[PDB]
Amino acid sequence: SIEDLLARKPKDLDDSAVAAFLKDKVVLVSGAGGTIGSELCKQCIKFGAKHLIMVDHSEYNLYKINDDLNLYKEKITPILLSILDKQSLDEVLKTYKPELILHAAAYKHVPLCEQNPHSAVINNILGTKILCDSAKENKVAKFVMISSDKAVRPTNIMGCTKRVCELYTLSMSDENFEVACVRFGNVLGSSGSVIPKFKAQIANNEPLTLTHPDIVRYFMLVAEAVQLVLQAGAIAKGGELFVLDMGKPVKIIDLAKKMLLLSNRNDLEIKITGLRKGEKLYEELLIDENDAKTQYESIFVAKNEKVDLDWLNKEIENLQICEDISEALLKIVPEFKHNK
Amino acid sequence: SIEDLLARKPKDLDDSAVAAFLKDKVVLVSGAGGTIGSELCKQCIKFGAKHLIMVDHSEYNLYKINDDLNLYKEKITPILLSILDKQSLDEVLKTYKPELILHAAAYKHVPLCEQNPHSAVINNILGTKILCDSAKENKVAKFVMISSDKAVRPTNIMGCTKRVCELYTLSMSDENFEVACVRFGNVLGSSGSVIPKFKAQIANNEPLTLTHPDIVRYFMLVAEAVQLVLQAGAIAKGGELFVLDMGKPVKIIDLAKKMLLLSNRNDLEIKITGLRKGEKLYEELLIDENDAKTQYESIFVAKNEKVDLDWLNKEIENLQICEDISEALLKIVPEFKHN
Ligand SMILES: NC(=O)c1ccc[n+]([C@@H]2O[C@H](COP(=O)([O-])OP(=O)(O)OC[C@H]3O[C@@H](n4cnc5c(N)ncnc54)[C@H](O)[C@@H]3O)[C@@H](O)[C@H]2O)c1
Ligand SMILES: NC(=O)c1ccc[n+]([C@@H]2O[C@H](COP(=O)([O-])OP(=O)(O)OC[C@H]3O[C@@H](n4cnc5c(N)ncnc54)[C@H](O)[C@@H]3O)[C@@H](O)[C@H]2O)c1
Ligand SMILES: O=c1ccn([C@@H]2O[C@H](COP(=O)(O)OP(=O)(O)O)[C@@H](O)[C@H]2O)c(=O)[nH]1
Ligand SMILES: O=c1ccn([C@@H]2O[C@H](COP(=O)(O)OP(=O)(O)O)[C@@H](O)[C@H]2O)c(=O)[nH]1
Ligand code: NA
Ligand code: NA
Ligand code: NA
Ligand code: NA
Repeated sequence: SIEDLLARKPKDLDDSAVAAFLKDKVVLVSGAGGTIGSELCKQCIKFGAKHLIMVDHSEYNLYKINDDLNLYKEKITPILLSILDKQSLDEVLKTYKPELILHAAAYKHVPLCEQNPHSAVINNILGTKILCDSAKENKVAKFVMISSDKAVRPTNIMGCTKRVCELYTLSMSDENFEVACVRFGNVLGSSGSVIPKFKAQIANNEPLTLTHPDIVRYFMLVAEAVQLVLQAGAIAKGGELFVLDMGKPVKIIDLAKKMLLLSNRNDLEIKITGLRKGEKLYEELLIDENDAKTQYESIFVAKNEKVDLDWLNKEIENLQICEDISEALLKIVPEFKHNK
Repeated sequence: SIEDLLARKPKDLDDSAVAAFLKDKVVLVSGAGGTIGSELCKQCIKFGAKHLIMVDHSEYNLYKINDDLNLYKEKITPILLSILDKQSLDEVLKTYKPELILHAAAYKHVPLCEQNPHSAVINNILGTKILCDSAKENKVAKFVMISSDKAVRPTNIMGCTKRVCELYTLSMSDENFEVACVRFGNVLGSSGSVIPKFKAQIANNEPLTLTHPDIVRYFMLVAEAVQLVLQAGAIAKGGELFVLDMGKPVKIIDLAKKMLLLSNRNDLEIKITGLRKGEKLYEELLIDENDAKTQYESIFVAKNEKVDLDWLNKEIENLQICEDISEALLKIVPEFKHN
């Protein structure tokens, strides 16, 4: 399949390192039923977590990961909950006392977030603030947030909200509460992504819709990305912004063309539809030449400075009441260049 | 297919009646990306709505229905929102001024709601209260809520929450704000349901897991149930609790056996796993012999009395903070017999 062809096959996957990090821990995964969250759940079981707390606001998604892990039902707890509900979230943290939170709950679709920028701010920034604050207050030892190459020099509301989340979480890290963020690019076959869209077009004998002939993304298999996230969490001392080596860029036109060749469906045309608001032709390359090496060739540490939380909390209040969210986000993230 | 065999094929589908009800309306669908919500969206387009406002808190589900309807993109607005967010929901209603709300946003899984009863109360009862209140304040003309046979003499948290939602919405109905609730049974192949589960077990060479050899449900195709919901909505004058004729009961063991037969995997076993907390062996038959007929053989009107809204609002405030949710629900719904 094209998945196999575009897998990274990282040479530095380290099962025993992840087992050492997770064995007998109580771990809470937010967004547990999502593409990334579900794989985080599966790997928590694989690598020996004692008790997995699965938090998701989407009932089908929660149902499905809980069903997927039914052989391990005695050590998993499905919590149907939005992380915006601080009071209920606090009760969950007190009840189960997780030692690690893996935070994979967010809205990620660039077009939808352009159309719903207030909801993007509330779900992404306020949700992350509530979950991180509750974690620190309830003495969770370590907190790892999933981030995106879209957070790097963002051109869209979504990516900018994720950058604010990096700033907030990293600024909360201290010697009692270790936070790390891990940035990576596209996961092959993820919810609502290009590969399932192309599959559904080819099945239904429809032309493939390509945004631009030159567009490029970086790709990894979900199991590869998630295990590297966990390796990064395992080595983190707190305050690190990690970045993954995604390998070679893939032109989406070559992706489309290969899917057609593999489906034996060269009868179909590829139609160009146009670059959408907020959308990059080439996402940013994640690893900077001055980033720090780790013991894993696929994982580097990027520079980040803490911001003052009094300032950032005030800006996060402003985001909730302001007339112009794009303008308000630019106050927090000076590198934001909104592609309207 | 198993779906074809169990379809109701109601003889009283009426496309022109639904078109007359929906043509050139601004319609908002809550839960727009869900199994029922998505079909409501599709039918709103089919039957001539001017503008469809799609509200859903699940990004993939919203993404998917918006994509499914991409040929109609100029007439649809995807709103990524929980109906619990009153301030933002009010802004949406004030902006788009829908004349009809079709309310299909809820949590429905009986086991998950037994395990998360506070979330079932908040999402189902408070969400419905927020949406219904906002609708009435923003002069929405008509409000139609999807309900369930699980709401009838409920034995589980989920179904009891739905019954409270009926009582609330129907009690809000008045001369200017017409409410209808429509009860029906299982939709064939809905999200997270038995047919997809059995398909996945067969595909992975696994025994089918059957709750109880005698268990039965009533079934309809989603397009059938939704079109009948819309016919009921069209005829509603306000205050009606409608029920659909689901046809004959289906034993889930027969469903399981037919799926094995249809897949030529009679090699697979059917394992009995047991009745779950809150679960009924036979759901209630929806049509009572004293229900009123309508012009559609498939739609009847059940008796319902309004409750005092001051009392019910107080009870709903308590449900949000109480430790004894099962007991508290029993005070609101005296017919609740929690299994
Ligand atoms: N999919 C990718 O290619 C990719 C790549 C790199 C980074 N990421 C990042 O990973 C994160 C998740 O991506 P995904 O692909 O898993 O998306 P997803 O939508 O499949 O998963 C997110 C999950 O979080 C849940 N959720 C959302 N908001 C919530 C809330 N308030 N409370 C509780 N649960 C909530 C959702 O229901 C869903 O199950 C995003 O921030 C995204 O930018 C994704
Ligand atoms: N067999 C059936 O599926 C069936 C039969 C009869 C009645 N019903 C009733 O119909 C309703 C929906 O069932 P379904 O099968 O479509 O379930 P579903 O989970 O597929 O759809 C519900 C949709 O509502 C959304 N949603 C949930 N809470 C929300 C919130 N607070 N704000 C915004 N969006 C929200 C979800 O994301 C989802 O897309 C439930 O009350 C159910 O009991 C279902
Ligand atoms: O119908 C589509 C959907 C996506 N893409 C492109 O494929 C890549 C991956 O898009 P996806 O939605 O999968 O994720 P994103 O990169 O926005 O997170 C991007 O370059 C898109 O422009 C495309 O050509 N056609
Ligand atoms: O793995 C399963 C799942 C469901 N059921 C039964 O199938 C029927 C339909 O269950 P579903 O989850 O589809 O919907 P529900 O009736 O709970 O809304 C009920 O009698 C369930 O007990 C079953 O026997 N095995
Ligand atoms: Na999966
Ligand atoms: Na469990
Ligand atoms: Na007709
Ligand atoms: Na569908």
